Amino acid sequence: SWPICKRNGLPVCGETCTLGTCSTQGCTC
Repeated sequence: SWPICKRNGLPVCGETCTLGTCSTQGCTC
């Protein structure tokens, strides 16, 4: 959910991607 990041559609990643991709491996903006 760019900018916000979400794995299964929930606030679990706790991060904000600014390049169209979460900093982690498994989450989806």
